Amino acid sequence: MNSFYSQEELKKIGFLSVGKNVLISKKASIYNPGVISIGNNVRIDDFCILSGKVTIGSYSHIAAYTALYGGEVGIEMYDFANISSRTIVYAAIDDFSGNALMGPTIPNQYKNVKTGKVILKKHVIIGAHSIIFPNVVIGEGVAVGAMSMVKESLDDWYIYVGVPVRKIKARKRKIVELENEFLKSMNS
Amino acid sequence: MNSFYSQEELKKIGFLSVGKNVLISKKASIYNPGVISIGNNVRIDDFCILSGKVTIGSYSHIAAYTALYGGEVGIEMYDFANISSRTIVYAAIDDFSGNALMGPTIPNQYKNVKTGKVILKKHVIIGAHSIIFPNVVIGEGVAVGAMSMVKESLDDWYIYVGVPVRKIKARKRKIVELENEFLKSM
Amino acid sequence: MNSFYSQEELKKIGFLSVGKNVLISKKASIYNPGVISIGNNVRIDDFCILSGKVTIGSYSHIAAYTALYGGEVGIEMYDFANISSRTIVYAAIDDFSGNALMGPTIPNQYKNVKTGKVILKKHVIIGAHSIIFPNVVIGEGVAVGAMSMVKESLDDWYIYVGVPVRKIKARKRKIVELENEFLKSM
Ligand SMILES: C[C@H](O)CC(=O)SCCNC(=O)CCNC(=O)[C@H](O)C(C)(C)COP(=O)(O)OP(=O)(O)OC[C@H]1O[C@@H](n2cnc3c(N)ncnc32)[C@H](O)[C@@H]1OP(=O)(O)O
Ligand SMILES: C[C@H](O)CC(=O)SCCNC(=O)CCNC(=O)[C@H](O)C(C)(C)COP(=O)(O)OP(=O)(O)OC[C@H]1O[C@@H](n2cnc3c(N)ncnc32)[C@H](O)[C@@H]1OP(=O)(O)O
Ligand SMILES: C[C@H](O)CC(=O)SCCNC(=O)CCNC(=O)[C@H](O)C(C)(C)COP(=O)(O)OP(=O)(O)OC[C@H]1O[C@@H](n2cnc3c(N)ncnc32)[C@H](O)[C@@H]1OP(=O)(O)O
Ligand SMILES: Cc1cn([C@H]2C[C@H](O)[C@@H](COP(=O)(O)OP(=O)(O)O)O2)c(=O)[nH]c1=O
Ligand SMILES: Cc1cn([C@H]2C[C@H](O)[C@@H](COP(=O)(O)OP(=O)(O)O)O2)c(=O)[nH]c1=O
Ligand SMILES: Cc1cn([C@H]2C[C@H](O)[C@@H](COP(=O)(O)OP(=O)(O)O)O2)c(=O)[nH]c1=O
Ligand SMILES: [Cl-]
Repeated sequence: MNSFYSQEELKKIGFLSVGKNVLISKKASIYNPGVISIGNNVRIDDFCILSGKVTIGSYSHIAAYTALYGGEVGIEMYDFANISSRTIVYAAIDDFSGNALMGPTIPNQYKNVKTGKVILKKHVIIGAHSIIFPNVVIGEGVAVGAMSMVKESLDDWYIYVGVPVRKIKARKRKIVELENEFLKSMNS
Repeated sequence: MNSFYSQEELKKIGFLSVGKNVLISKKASIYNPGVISIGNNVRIDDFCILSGKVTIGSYSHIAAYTALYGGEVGIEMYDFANISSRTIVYAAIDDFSGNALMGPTIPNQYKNVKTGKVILKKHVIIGAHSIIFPNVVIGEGVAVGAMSMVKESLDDWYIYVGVPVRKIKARKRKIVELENEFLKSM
Repeated sequence: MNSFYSQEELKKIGFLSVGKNVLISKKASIYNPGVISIGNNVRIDDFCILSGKVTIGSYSHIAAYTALYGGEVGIEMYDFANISSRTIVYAAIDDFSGNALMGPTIPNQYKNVKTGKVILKKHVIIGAHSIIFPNVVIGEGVAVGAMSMVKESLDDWYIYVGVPVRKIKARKRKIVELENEFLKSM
């Protein structure tokens, strides 16, 4: 079986924009579709939450249980980015230091929210069960491993692991040759 | 949108007690609501599970995917405590040692269940993707970092991290002033 | 309350095979039930996903949020195996090296998918918030701790923790006696 919205159901959601061959589980939660833009060949699985400003490009899988909280500043994924199961991307988070009250039950003047656009560049893969914090640019071709925590931007074409992550090895660039091949074969 | 019960449907759930401005997701699961008590100004998000004896105070967010397994002994949160997404708090867990059988498919006499009330004191924050095991007090103003695991009671006003957690620095107590200031305004 | 199908409805899913005393949440997702078999005395909780080929024996709990992505090669659990909440078992994953494109939006010829059957032998327990990767045999009686990642087969009767896992101590085998004692009683 599958849990995906039909094309009929999709156009009734009211995305700021949505492309072709978009498969979106009826069991995901989509909050504020008015600020959510999605390209072509995108699949979003059961129990995902997309909230606030989120922009997804094309050829991207958001695997089950993944939450994207784009808030006002937004989360943006470029083409060929993918996010494995049970990841959270936060574009805003509370201050844990004890210098501020916390969370949605408390008015803003008492909090100290850190917020900043989160960008996943082309070919980024986030491994399962990871967390990405606000104001983070995940550079082009970065892979982060399973159970990763990323609090700061990550330099392009490396593999990172750990809590918080550290750089462990280069990511190979062959995938860019494969991208160009795949795309060329779609044009001719 | 929003996925929350109206005041009207909340009253119909049959909670032991429920305050005002309580926003519970329709995509949460609530089992045994008659032993669940929720104070005022509480938000419980999609895909949470509250099961068995659970008591939440006021000014508390239980973020999405979080499971509170209160059992008979209970989990209690005090005011201004908050739990980030994908946390589990267990009040009962099976013995992993190899000395017992395990889980809800096996009769009690064969299992060796560790159980004890769990309490999150005032101003506790539990970071995302964390697990709290039974019979523990998360002390007043403690912050536990993301992806951490707690098996013992935690001393007040520290920040802890890791699996299992260790203490890394004091929690600032400015939030106490902020609490007083806020409530006054109220 | 509880969320399970009645045995009446269980029959209308179309599992390859499904035993008695099987409690499957209505809030779990089951994909390709035709290649799923389940034994007796099994409980699968809310927000689980069972996808592709998955064979579960008897006296097993698959706790809330757990996903079992069996693909074509399959995941198999033997009797008395249990999986705690928020675990993922993968029978197929993409190559992260940069030598291949990845995931379901891309044709197979550009990918380099690692696939291989995952087997949890009798008495295996997997701790919460864990990840098991393809082509892994988790040996009889193995316990894996919470928040652990397993990429290789694990030796029988040991306890493993960490990311990726390391062996820490032997598992006690009193359970083998308990199983014998319990089966008699029936
Ligand atoms: C979205 C699309 O649909 C795709 C999918 O969903 S695929 C399904 C999801 N898949 C995953 O999440 C896979 C994640 N894979 C990993 O984490 C892999 O371990 C990895 C690619 C990051 C590294 O693997 P590999 O390159 O084989 O490196 P390996 O030799 O195993 O480990 C190198 C070092 O990192 C450590 N390490 C590896 N993975 C780690 C992790 N996730 N966290 C912490 N440490 C890790 C090892 O301990 C080792 O340290 P040492 O050098 O100090 O001994
Ligand atoms: C519920 C309400 O709605 C609120 C929300 O939901 S907010 C969204 C959820 N937010 C979160 O989960 C944030 C969690 N934050 C963290 O884990 C932060 O890292 C932290 C607050 C624990 C510590 O941050 P900070 O004080 O800036 O410490 P930092 O300098 O990064 O690290 C100190 C040490 O801890 C380590 N560390 C930090 N966080 C860690 C973690 N989560 N696990 C393990 N180690 C950690 C660092 O490696 C460093 O170790 P070293 O001194 O040995 O090098
Ligand atoms: C499905 C059925 O319904 C059953 C259930 O759902 S039960 C609910 C879910 N329960 C769980 O997930 C429980 C998981 N339990 C654990 O992870 C336990 O820590 C454990 C059983 C693996 C080990 O506990 P114990 O044997 O008491 O060992 P302990 O002394 O605490 O730790 C030994 C070493 O391992 C480390 N360690 C323990 N657990 C760890 C873990 N999960 N990850 C990494 N390190 C761990 C300790 O730091 C210590 O390290 P050191 O030797 O370097 O100091
Ligand atoms: C994980 C998942 C699968 N499915 C469906 C559609 C998928 O084609 C099918 C099996 O998917 P999956 O287990 O993701 O395997 P693959 O995509 O590698 O074949 O089940 C859903 O509808 N929603 C989900 O969240
Ligand atoms: C995450 C989440 C949001 N929502 C709704 C109510 C929220 O006001 C809105 C967005 O919430 P959220 O994404 O948490 O951001 P914020 O806390 O800044 O509002 O969508 C739910 O109903 N359930 C949920 O689980
Ligand atoms: C966790 C969970 C519980 N329940 C219901 C049925 C269970 O008998 C009841 C209590 O479950 P739980 O809180 O897991 O504890 P126990 O081991 O005592 O069963 O809640 C569900 O229906 N689905 C779920 O996912
Ligand atoms: Cl989850």
